[PDB]
Amino acid sequence: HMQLEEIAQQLEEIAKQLKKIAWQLKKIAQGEPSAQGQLEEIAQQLEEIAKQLKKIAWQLKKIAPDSVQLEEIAQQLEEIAKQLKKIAWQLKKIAQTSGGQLEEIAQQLEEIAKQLKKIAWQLKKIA
Repeated sequence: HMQLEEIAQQLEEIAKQLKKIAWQLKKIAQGEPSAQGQLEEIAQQLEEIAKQLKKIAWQLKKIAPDSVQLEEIAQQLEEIAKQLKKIAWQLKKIAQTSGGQLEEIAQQLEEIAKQLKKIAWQLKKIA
């Protein structure tokens, strides 16, 4: 039950990161008339994702188990990583006035997607 505790802790940290990024995106949207709506939607999406990650972390904390549950979990993380990649790409397109910050945020999101995919894989290896 060691890395599962560790995995859940990493997931809690990532949820916090996603909340901070959602706030950042709202602030950017205040100063971008041409994409504000889109950015606000994305921030909402991110806040919802943070909630799901918190839920998942909770579940991991309890199971730390059954190869069944863990399998179902690492599946969800792969889907969330895909969603984050899509968000990173839309932020990339939006970036193309103050869009350097948007590029950096998308980069953070793609790295978070990578960390999530790796966590899914370490889960499946645990399973």
